Amino acid sequence: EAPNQALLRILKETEFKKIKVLGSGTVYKGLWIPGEKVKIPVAIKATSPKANKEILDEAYVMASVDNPHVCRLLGICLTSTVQLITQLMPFGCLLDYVREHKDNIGSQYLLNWCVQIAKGMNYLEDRRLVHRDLAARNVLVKTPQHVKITDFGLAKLVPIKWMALESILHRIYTHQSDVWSYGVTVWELMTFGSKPYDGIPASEISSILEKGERLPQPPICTIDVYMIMVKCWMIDADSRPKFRELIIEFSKMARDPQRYLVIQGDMDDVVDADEYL
Ligand SMILES: C=CC(=O)Nc1cc2c(Nc3ccc(F)c(Cl)c3)ncnc2cc1OCCCN1CCOCC1
Repeated sequence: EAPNQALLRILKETEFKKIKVLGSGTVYKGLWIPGEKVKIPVAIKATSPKANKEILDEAYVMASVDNPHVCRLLGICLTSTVQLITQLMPFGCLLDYVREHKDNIGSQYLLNWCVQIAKGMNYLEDRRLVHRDLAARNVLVKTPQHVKITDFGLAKLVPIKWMALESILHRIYTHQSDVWSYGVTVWELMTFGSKPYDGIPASEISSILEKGERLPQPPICTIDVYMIMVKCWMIDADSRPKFRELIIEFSKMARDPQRYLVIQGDMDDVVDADEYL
């Protein structure tokens, strides 16, 4: 019942200058220059009424969040096509980043990522927001020490292998069903990008989950870290941990990361979007 007094900035297409392509809708990269004497690295993500109705729903959610660990919208552009202008995350998504750098990611970085994602989801819970699509592919990286949650095409208030059981069976998505997807996300990071339930077809996922089976313990994980992941996968959603508790637990472990993760080897006027307020 709180008024979403967020702001939706409409941006002239002459304000930003595209440079290269990132993904193909198609995601682009460029610089947004607001008369402001400043350059901002951005990511600039045809007639289908539902394609616009969903794209603008994403822009609604991104514009209504503000947190160090949640990607925020800088604005939208209403030209021949609707564009979403967001903060440029130079290192891509965390899934690709954890796969390309398997042999240079240490326990401190892994546990720090778990804390930051739990902080991001804890903010979304403050905003009465259920993500419904938490995964390693949907967490972006601006620096190796700073990640944010993104991709709110599902967010409210199909990815079977990330959903809570109640979601797969009863279409029920709660803040606690995000905790389930969080545990799968941490599993992706602790396995350096392994596909969850690789092989097992999605037709049998809800059946093996009802049999009690979960994802195996990743090799680098002490039982302390894996216990937390297992707790995110209990059938009673209320027994699952809270994001505010996951922050506390993973932060305690980030104070001594080698005790809980056993890993072998432990332009001119440019401003960042996070300094443009
Ligand atoms: C199809 C792939 C793809 O889009 N990647 C990227 C997506 C980004 C993004 N997405 C987005 C999400 C939700 C939104 F609402 C909007 Cl508006 C945008 N936002 C910001 N920065 C991004 C940077 C990306 O790549 C970085 C280059 C690293 N690469 C090359 C070197 O190796 C490592 C990977």
